Amino acid sequence: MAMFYAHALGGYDENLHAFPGISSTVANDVRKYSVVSVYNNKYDIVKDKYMWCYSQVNKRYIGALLPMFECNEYLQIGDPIHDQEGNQISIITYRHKNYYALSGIGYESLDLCLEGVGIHHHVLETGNAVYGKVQHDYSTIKEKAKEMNALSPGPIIDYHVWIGDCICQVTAVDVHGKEIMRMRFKKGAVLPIP
Amino acid sequence: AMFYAHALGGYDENLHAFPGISSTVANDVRKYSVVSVYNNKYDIVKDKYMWCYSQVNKRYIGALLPMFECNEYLQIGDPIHDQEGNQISIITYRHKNYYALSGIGYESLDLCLEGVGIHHHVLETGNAVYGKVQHDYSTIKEKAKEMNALSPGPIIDYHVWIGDCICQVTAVDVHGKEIMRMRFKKGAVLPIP
Repeated sequence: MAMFYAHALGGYDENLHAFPGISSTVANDVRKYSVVSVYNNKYDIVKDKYMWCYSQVNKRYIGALLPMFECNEYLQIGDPIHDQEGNQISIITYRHKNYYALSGIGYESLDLCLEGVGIHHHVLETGNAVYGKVQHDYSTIKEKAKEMNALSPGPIIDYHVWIGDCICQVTAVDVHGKEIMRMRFKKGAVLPIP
Repeated sequence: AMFYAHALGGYDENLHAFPGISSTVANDVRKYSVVSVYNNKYDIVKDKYMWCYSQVNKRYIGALLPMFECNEYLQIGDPIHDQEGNQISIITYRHKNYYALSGIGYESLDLCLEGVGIHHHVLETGNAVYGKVQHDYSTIKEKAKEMNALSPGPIIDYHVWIGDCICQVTAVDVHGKEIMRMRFKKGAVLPIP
């Protein structure tokens, strides 16, 4: 039978499959579920909105956009999540108010070696723009970008994850704050609340 | 609305930039299901995309774009219209009879290329990736075990892996050790130059 261990309960195992918050003997594609069950309750997966979840274990960052389901009850880390036939497919990992992540093989992802670099997570305000390590309104960011355009790029020292209601982005900056890289994931999402 | 091809020397730093295009507008091309080129309508392909990129002035601009199928040969710079006759893009990249529709598309990667290279690969179906290589699953698993011992250095190269059900980008150090990976959960093809 498939086994699932929560990183938050010390369950990371380098020889198992790793997903945000989970080490598992199986690699389940959780994109295909529209409903899940936990204990005696069934819950619907939210359409078109996701949760950016991540764990950091052994100087390794594992982050991804995961499906989430709505549940007004409090569920605890490690509680088994089942499909409609009663097979276990995941465990409870992360929560945002009444939303719970379904961790496994999910949507867009970021994996990082954390040697020599940091990583930071931000809620991106709707209508804000991003440059490098900051968000602000479009006019302020436009002026910020002009100021930094002149700088010569140096090596990346930090990543910044920007989780917005209609787009998710990751930027990387050098020691002067110049933007060295940007990836865009065309999905809206929320971050977990610890 | 103006559209200029990077391949024809049309890059303009003060205009909107997309793979192969500088434009006075930023069109969201995800919304079109039909386009027209000259007097002919073509259907956008569902659930398969084209990774297109241009590199202009030490800046890399790459993205997954919608594409349409057209048996006739279309040339770079030819106008692409919507069904109401408004120009929305220009012909940029092609893969056999698939043509990219460039503008604001799907998942994207923008990079400063000073000090680093970037390389593009067709990911074979069923293959896995580590760092700068693809291979079958078991060989990649052994590759990762070997490389796991090396200490990570600074990123020197990015590798773009374009597959039939997934696209990935890795960043590697001088040994080929994998420093970073991003995954885009879409299938795609690369342009044929």
